[PDB]
Amino acid sequence: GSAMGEPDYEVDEDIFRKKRLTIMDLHPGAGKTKRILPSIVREALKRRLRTLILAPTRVVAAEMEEALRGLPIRYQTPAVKSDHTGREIVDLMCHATFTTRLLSSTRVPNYNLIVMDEAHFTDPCSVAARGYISTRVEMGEAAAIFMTATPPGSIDPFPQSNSPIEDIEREIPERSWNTGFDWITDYQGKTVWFVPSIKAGNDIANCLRKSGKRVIQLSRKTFDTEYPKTKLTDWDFVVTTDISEMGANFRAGRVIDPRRCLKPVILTDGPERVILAGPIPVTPASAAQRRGRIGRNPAQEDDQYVFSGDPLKNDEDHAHWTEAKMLLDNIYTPEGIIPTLFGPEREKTQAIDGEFRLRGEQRKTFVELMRRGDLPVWLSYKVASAGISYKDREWCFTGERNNQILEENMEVEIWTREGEKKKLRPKWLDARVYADPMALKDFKEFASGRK
RNA sequence: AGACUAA
Ligand SMILES: Nc1ncnc2c1ncn2[C@@H]1O[C@H](COP(=O)(O)OP(=O)(O)O)[C@@H](O)[C@H]1O
Ligand code: VO4
Ligand SMILES: [Mn+2]
Repeated sequence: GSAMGEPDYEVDEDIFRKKRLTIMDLHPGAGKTKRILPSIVREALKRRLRTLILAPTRVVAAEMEEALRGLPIRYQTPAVKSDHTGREIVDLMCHATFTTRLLSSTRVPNYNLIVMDEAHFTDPCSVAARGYISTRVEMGEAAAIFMTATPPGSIDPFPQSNSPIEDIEREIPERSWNTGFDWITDYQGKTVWFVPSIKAGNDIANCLRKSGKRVIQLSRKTFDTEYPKTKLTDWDFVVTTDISEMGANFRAGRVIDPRRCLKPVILTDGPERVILAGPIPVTPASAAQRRGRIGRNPAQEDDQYVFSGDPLKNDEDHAHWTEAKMLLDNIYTPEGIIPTLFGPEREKTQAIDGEFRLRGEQRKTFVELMRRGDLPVWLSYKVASAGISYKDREWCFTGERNNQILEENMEVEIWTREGEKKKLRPKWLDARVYADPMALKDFKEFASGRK
């Protein structure tokens, strides 16, 4: 037993059994990361199990570190700076870090136990990592624990919370506003506002600042500096991307959730390409997770969740399902077996097994294009599978006329490393490298030979 | 778009 806050002294023997995969689907705020996880880690340490803990984002990693503080854990994330003795048997890293490791030259430790927090995360690297882990368990090589308040098949956006939540539907602004949304700024407590993009976040945060509001912006780009400010400091608004969707303990009073996102989609209407579709409704799991950032405190009884619109359950056209298979078809167990996807996530797209398997140098290029090139999975796969090497940028210029990239209505031109001026006209189109202007600048650098 | 940055 335990009291609130402290880890249970009793841990089920059942969960460490090779061949066992445990899904702990407790409601948000139940204590999965900060009470249950420490109990498992302590017990795995006593059993001398080679253990891996996986967080979706640096936010969840930072929450884990607070709960696991004092235990011999090797943190493999820039969210946590720590003395690594080298003799730790517990590793902690992000989901995508682990998939990256699985795809790279270096060998992953043969973990006896794997704990994945937020095991519903639909990031393609996360789905791929789940495929590998469930294959290790089936092979009797590991035991695994998948922790998630919203496991695959979840459709309720309003699950159980520690404290009552007032759910309110109102219109929520997507951009700056000058009038009409007084309810946003008249509110007394602390607000977490989810935004579909960093750009949209900048706009909104700007707008609240000129209303005398103390605003912390949170994203991949501002995490290191801004996250501790949400902990140790007092603030009015956190304007945040999905970096904060899971795990975060903001101690806030209100969530604002427009329930919108931009989604990458692979088109098959003609030549295959990726577009950024939307804004479209988030999935019920995301709406549930975002709402779950409040009503976490039993002593604080009038938390608010202000939302707009219904969520959308169907995400079969999202690129991540295909991209997860592209990654997984190129990961191998030490026995030589290619993993299959985690059970519940099979047949999300109708993809022939092993149809994304790349040969030799092609697999190395694929990885290079993602890790060094910063290119999406799909584009990286298209380039790699065509037999192009990482440094060969000719594909960026040899597409059909319809592939010409435009910026401010002008045909984008590239000056190459050799001083050639070429029109940017890639053989494969992925809107993720050209839609946002900063993404396009990066892709111009890539096409130039400067990455 | 968002997330990841390890060995
Ligand atoms: N640093 C902290 N100080 C005080 N209370 C906290 C802190 N972090 C989390 N809590 C509380 O402890 C409970 C468990 O949190 P957590 O383990 O993150 O839940 P879960 O991961 O299952 O959503 C939550 O209700 C939260 O309000
Ligand atoms: O189950 V949670 O750590 O996303 O509140
Ligand atoms: Mn958690």
